[PDB]
Amino acid sequence: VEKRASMLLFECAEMRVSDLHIKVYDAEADIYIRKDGDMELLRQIESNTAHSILASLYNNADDSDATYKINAYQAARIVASKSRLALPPVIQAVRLQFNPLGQGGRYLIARFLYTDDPTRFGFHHSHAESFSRMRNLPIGINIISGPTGSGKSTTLKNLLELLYIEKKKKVNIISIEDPPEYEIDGTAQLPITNVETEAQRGEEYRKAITAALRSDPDIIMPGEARDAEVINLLFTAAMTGHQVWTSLHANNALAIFDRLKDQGVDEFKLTDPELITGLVAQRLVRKLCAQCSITLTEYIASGGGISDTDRKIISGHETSVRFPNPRAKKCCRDGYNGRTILAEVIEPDSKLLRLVAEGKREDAQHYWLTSLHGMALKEHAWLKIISGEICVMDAVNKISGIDNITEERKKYLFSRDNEI
Amino acid sequence: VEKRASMLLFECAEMRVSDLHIKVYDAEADIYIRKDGDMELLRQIESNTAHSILASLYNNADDSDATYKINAYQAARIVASKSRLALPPVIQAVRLQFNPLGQGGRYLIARFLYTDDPTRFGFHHSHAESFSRMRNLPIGINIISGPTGSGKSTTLKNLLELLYIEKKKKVNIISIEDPPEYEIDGTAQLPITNVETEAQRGEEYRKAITAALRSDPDIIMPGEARDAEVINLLFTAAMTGHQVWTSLHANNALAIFDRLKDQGVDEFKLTDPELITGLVAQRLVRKLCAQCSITLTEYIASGGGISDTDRKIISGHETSVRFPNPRAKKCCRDGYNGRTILAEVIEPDSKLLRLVAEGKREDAQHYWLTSLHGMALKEHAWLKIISGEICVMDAVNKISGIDNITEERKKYLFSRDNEI
Ligand SMILES: Nc1ncnc2c1ncn2[C@@H]1O[C@H](COP(=O)(O)OP(=O)(O)O)[C@@H](O)[C@H]1O
Ligand SMILES: Nc1ncnc2c1ncn2[C@@H]1O[C@H](COP(=O)(O)OP(=O)(O)O)[C@@H](O)[C@H]1O
Ligand SMILES: [Mg+2]
Ligand SMILES: [Mg+2]
Ligand SMILES: [Zn+2]
Ligand SMILES: [Zn+2]
Repeated sequence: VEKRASMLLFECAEMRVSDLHIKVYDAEADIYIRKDGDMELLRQIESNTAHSILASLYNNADDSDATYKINAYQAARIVASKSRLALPPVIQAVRLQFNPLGQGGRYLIARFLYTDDPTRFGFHHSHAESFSRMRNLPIGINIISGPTGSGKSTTLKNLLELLYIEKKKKVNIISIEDPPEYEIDGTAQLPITNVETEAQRGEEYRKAITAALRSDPDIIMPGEARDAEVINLLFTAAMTGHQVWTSLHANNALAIFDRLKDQGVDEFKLTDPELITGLVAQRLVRKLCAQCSITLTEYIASGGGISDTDRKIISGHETSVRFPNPRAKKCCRDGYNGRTILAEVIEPDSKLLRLVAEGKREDAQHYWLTSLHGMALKEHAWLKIISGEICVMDAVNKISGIDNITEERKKYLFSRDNEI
Repeated sequence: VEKRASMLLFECAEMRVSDLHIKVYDAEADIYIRKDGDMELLRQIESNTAHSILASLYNNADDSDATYKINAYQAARIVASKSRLALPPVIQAVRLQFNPLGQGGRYLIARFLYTDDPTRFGFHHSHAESFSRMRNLPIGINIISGPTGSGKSTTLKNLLELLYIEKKKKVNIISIEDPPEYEIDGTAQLPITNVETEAQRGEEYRKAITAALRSDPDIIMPGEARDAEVINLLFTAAMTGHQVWTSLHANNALAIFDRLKDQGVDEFKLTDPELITGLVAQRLVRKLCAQCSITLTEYIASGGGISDTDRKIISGHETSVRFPNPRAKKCCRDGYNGRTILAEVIEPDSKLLRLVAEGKREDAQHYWLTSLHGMALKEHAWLKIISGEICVMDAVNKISGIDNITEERKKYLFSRDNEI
């Protein structure tokens, strides 16, 4: 049934969910949507209809042949206005993955791609100053780290839009992205055209990187650093006299070096402070509605209670924190509004990189937090909890270790933010 | 349309731009030129005409077959008086790169090659004395480092012209260059003739290097050190009893060793101070017009303002600095005249190389700046800012870290230059 798939994709585009999960059991099938990170239950339908939608989704993709069969792992992709019937204009590509599930069941996951105040998107002012400092530098490599849900592409787009204006259009910027999802002024995104099979995608990505290096690159923005060859090419370009802005998957701002050593980057490449200009780690959390703004007493009287760690976090400022209001008001659909970025930005020095390269993780963290006046993800999350922008539960679900901050550090951060 | 291409190349030769960029969108195409490093907007035309010029440029190259197709990365080269119709005599070769850009768009970059007081080309007198000292030495390897825009080939040409006169024509000099772009007296440039495909160019370069080594080389000037095999051959020739002058791509004068270790040079080759005779890092900046010479007060009254870091740099000498005059006077076309070299020259010792090999970057830099009386790029840029030759904005765009110089170092440099 193509009509059911059309309405399902229309609903997914209208509510702007990220990924769509369909689990088909022997009796009934469940539909889940990943909207703003959290997963919600959309609908529950019969198994035969869901099997029909899954077959229609697989048959309409660009992976024709290797027909739809149960108990098989199958990957596919649907391109808008290119793959048979048309798609909503907000969606460019849908990546489909089919997994077996039990006996007589299926598991489909569709990852949608969307076409889609400039100074701060929830950043701290220290992060903005650090961003300006790294934008002023003409030579170096910058790595943006975080999960797939965080706003890395938007951050890079905004940084390059600011940098193009700041340079008075006297510099050339070249970006390499396999999907040209975000339009950036004066950047000339280079797509990957002859992708062919999935195994040949990396070779064409390397070819695009080398072609961009044979150009006048100056500033380079690859979409993602995935394998060792692309990272080696980027590090070679960084020691040549080019500026590189890249995205990486990592758990921490200081854990970027672990990923680079996993890929194969040598120690003398990571030792230079002039090369590795900046490291950014990002997470996205939900912003509480500023109009409802119920307090801790109202949340306790309504129902529910906080745990011991949440109480320990709250204990510094009781009345300053706010909690979500599930009253279904007209101002907020669910009370969670949009989303904010919690981030940490590090500008390395010689001593910090020497401490990192020697394996002294605790010493390097102490040097960054004390001598360099740094701020981690947990401290920014605690500050946003105290300010009342976000809830404690979402922060402790996204970031761990908020309760481990000492009282002296909390007082120092509060005094530093109140003085400025 | 071949006529439009002919006038475009005539304009590019007449204004002597370095590279030419053409970006073709769905509606209109933009033409950019890289003149004196900065990029300027030449013209805006329609998409069909620009596509016609791009097709005519690709078809007239030496890469016939593999016809001009959209969404494909294509490399080509045009040789003057050899590739079908003739070219201006000032241009030898034009390297063409074609990249996809969006849907129904293209991106062409053409890199022109040109045919093209002897003691200083903007150098400091310490750099001239160091150059004389390295020219007097009969055995060693010298590496010139910098970006592709800096004047490395001209510096090597001038150094070899001075050295041939200083040696009273009692020595043999052999140079290896793939383009024989610069004519040097008594040097006998060896070109690469049977280049065939682009992948076979390195093998013929190695063959030319080995043929030059089978000659009486004495002093050798390869065009560029690109791969590990050529660098290994040059290091083998340096330990044999030959003098090597080479060009390398690097970010810093002391960062040459990082590139050499990346290529595969062992530690005992880099430890010897008698082998690595000198290291030079070069940048090119724009020279302010000496006739207009407006001050800081005139620049402030005309419009615009300097930032906090620029004010911190200026604060030592307010009236000594000068700013560009955009009055469109008859003496200067744009107020930026020609270009000057900001460079750093290091003559290594045993202790400095031992500190570099042990990974002590800060200790090696301190030893070079204090014990060896060295001068970095930032200090030379600051001295040229104070003298009034160049503007602070161009220097801070080209070189970072000018504001990090301490007041004691600034006073020491000013007193040292005023005493001599
Ligand atoms: N303040 C915000 N900052 C970043 N992203 C936001 C923000 N608010 C909403 N979003 C949404 O987060 C989503 C994910 O960001 P994205 O640019 O796609 O990064 P990534 O490529 O790593 O997934 C975006 O679609 C964006 O619309
Ligand atoms: N004082 C100067 N020193 C060096 N180059 C200069 C100077 N003034 C103008 N130029 C120009 O800089 C351009 C680049 O120098 P070049 O010899 O080509 O080095 P490279 O081979 O690394 O590009 C030259 O074409 C030269 O005409
Ligand atoms: Mg992304
Ligand atoms: Mg050269
Ligand atoms: Zn509300
Ligand atoms: Zn003038």
